[PDB]
Amino acid sequence: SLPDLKIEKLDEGVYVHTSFEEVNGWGVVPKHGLVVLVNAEAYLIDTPFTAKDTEKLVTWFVERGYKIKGSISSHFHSDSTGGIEWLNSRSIPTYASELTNELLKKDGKVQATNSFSGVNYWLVKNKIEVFYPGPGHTPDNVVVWLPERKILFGGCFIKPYGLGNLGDANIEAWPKSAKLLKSKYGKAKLVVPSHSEVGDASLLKLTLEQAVKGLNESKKP
Ligand SMILES: [Zn+2]
Ligand SMILES: [Zn+2]
Repeated sequence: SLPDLKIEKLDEGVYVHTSFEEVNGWGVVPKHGLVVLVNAEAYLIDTPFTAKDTEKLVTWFVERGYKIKGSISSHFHSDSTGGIEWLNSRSIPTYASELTNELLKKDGKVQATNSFSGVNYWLVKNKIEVFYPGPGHTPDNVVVWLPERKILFGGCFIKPYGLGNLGDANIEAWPKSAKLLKSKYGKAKLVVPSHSEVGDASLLKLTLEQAVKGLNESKKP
């Protein structure tokens, strides 16, 4: 019996949703995403794991008078995408990069209904930006930047104390990608990782340090 979905205000117009999965060897691990409010419209930044929690999340906001306009998933793993099918069934627009949609299909999963490509993509002009730093945690990982509040949702790319699951990682590229991200978002006020506490821009430096070490470990026997 997993802990309940949490929904907590992070800043004006920005909520963190936390859902939970059992990870063998690690206990119950939180997954953080966002909900971003633009006027009367809400956007899910990552879905919870399940259709059920995705519904709870949508219903919490719709009951309060917001209209769910879209979700964007930061990478293909289930902790970002598990609710896509349910959203698609409710005709709620779902977004992922072209590469994320490829890796969803390869993994045997339901795709987002809308895709995009390129280093920079506006989900909502001047409000919600998607940036591709390069491969790291996965080949497709993107981050989401909220310019007005200087909030960066780093997803499973931001890994200040350890890299986590390396199964789908590109460890050769992660340090370059992390250097690029650090160079680009140094004025972030809040940096939101998937699997640890909210911090500030220092999480970009710590992620780079972890990526560098990870690549070194990979070259041992
Ligand atoms: Zn992942
Ligand atoms: Zn993850």
